[PDB]
Amino acid sequence: GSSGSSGTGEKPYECSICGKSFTKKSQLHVHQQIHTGEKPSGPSSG
Ligand SMILES: [Zn+2]
Repeated sequence: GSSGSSGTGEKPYECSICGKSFTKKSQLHVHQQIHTGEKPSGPSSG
């Protein structure tokens, strides 16, 4: 978070991966795609 305009009511749809926000659910759905690369898992499970 940040110290400034806290406690306002950011868009109803806010990404958790990056932290972006979207006023249209759909937008978020498609956006999430952008996060189809970086993975928390290092080694490829067998
Ligand atoms: Zn995101």
